[PDB]
Amino acid sequence: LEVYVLRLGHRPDKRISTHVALTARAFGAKGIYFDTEDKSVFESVRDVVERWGGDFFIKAVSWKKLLREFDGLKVHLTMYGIPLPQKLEEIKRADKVLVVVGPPEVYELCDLNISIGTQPHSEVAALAVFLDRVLGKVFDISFDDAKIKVIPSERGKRVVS
Amino acid sequence: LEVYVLRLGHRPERDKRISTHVALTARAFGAKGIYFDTEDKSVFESVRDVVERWGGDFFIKAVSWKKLLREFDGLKVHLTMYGIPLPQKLEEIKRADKVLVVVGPPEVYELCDLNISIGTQPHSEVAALAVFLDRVLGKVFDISFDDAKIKVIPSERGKRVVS
Repeated sequence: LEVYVLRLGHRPDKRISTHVALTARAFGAKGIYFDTEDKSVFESVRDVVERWGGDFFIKAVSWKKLLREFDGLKVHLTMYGIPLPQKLEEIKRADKVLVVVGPPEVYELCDLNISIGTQPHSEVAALAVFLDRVLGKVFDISFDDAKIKVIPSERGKRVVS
Repeated sequence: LEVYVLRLGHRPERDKRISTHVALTARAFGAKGIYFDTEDKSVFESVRDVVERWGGDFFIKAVSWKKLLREFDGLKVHLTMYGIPLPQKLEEIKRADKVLVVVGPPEVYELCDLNISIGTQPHSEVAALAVFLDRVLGKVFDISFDDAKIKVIPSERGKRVVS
């Protein structure tokens, strides 16, 4: 099961968008699609892939085009949607998932509209929980490519280069 | 298990959106309230507006961060990528009765009882917070306020709301 993120609606939003993309990466996503660059965010994210490893991508595309040709299950994280645990078994059954995080037709074009509780909060939080429950990787993730690794400790900041 | 957040390092010129995200995540996922090492009247009004309308008694208040740590009556948990993976400390955390989780000065690492990582890659303090509260409290899908002026009713394709 491969997961991809669609980031709709960014507007120069520079710090939340990088947060979304680095969350996507940290949590097991293969890459992230944007409905507009913005070269600040693209660089920030490309810097981390280089220092910290792997081949997570980030690229601008036509968001409606992407939603229309993918190619696997399409999921929209929205406060107004169906709680995740109700659809999880069906989401896990997919081979490829496009998860969309923010436009009326997004609700129509996506296969499922899913909520991470029904309170207002963060698309960064919504995504963190989705990918944690869906991929189960955040704790096991590492990259052999990496030039900076963390080794966990009780109260230090231990890094390998 | 009641959980408080302490948000360190907010810069009014910069951090308004993320700090609002952090606070609202604290509330959505079951934390009792959040402390900031500085007001920021503007972020506080956003949060308070949300509590007024969406319900409950989640607070936001400014403190001196050192004083609050030094005199927090419970387990102080600091969320950092340099920390011990939450799975190894999770039962210890859950056994406590009050938890202060710290989201971002080196003395923090010495002042907190535990330093905890949500994975060892750089991501987001909102994401770290989200996953922490979801695993620790397990409340995000069960949380609702009967006293609320506004409530969402989940739908397959729509935006439905009781007011």
